[PDB]
Amino acid sequence: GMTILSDVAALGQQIWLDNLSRSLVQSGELAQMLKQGVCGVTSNPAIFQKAFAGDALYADEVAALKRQNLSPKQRYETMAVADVRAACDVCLAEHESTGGKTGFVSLEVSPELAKDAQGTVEEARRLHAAIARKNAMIKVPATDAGIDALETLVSDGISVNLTLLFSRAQTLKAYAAYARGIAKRLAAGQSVAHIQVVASFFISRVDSALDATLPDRLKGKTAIALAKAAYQDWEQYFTAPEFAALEAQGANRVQLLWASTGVKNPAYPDTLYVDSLIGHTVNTVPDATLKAFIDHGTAKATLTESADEARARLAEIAALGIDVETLAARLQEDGLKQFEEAFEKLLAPLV
Repeated sequence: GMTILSDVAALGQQIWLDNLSRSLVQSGELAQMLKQGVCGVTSNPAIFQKAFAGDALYADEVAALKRQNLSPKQRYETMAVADVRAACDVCLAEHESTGGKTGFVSLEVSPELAKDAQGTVEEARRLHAAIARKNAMIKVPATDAGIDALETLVSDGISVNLTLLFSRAQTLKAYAAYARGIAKRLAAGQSVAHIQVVASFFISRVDSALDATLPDRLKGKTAIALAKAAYQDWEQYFTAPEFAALEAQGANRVQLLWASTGVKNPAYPDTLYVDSLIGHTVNTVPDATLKAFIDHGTAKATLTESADEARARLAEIAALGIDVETLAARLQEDGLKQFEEAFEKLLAPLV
């Protein structure tokens, strides 16, 4: 039942909605979710492509924007920034209630910038200013250029959702970049207590890539094992003396955020990823997964259970010749291609 969302919050995990649309906000639905256990919102170019194609409330906005001398990208951005502003306004009471720890809405930069650190910084600063809300996160792919950009954006005081993580090594690089940006602010006498960063680590796409060729005892296990090991890495990094010296001065830890948590194989229960990954974390879920979890999910502190088994599974994955770092790079590049495809699909009707 609905109170499962509050049970998960008491275990220290925020549940966010991995969807956004003009009608979700205008209907009052988002505001009602925010009073009842949903604590934030994520978007991406695929989410916007589907919303723009299906939500009747965009039609008048598109017609208005087609009367102006605007590029397709600026028409899209005007639409998306408006949705994000409106959602931020709905989420603001929640965000302020926790001292700025919850109640975020994320907007992703253009996929074409993913390997361009400077261009990413420029666009992220611009979108942060355009939204003009303290509870907006700019969503940046965790390429090497994205991690360069993360350090700069943190040093500029901007909250960031670093996305398309599939690698424990790349996640640790992101933490180090974050810490460098925080240290820069502290050395400049600037505030850090408002800066929030999440590391969005993708789940289902790992199992989708591997399961058809894995031995039986590993099918449907790899993504969860990677996430469990990533969380162990997180505990170790953020409790170490180096980060503790920053946290003592007001820095916030990065938090892991489980994304791609809709189940994609009907051989697995639809609540598998949400149920299995609860532990200072976030899980962003599509509508149908939120539905399923409310109906028949389980709230238990599962993320840290049986870490020994997670390690043994990852050792067997390596024994089989699956290099999870090679896999992560491929999945990140595939995800960027796919987001670019979705973005080009959404731009075409805006010409």
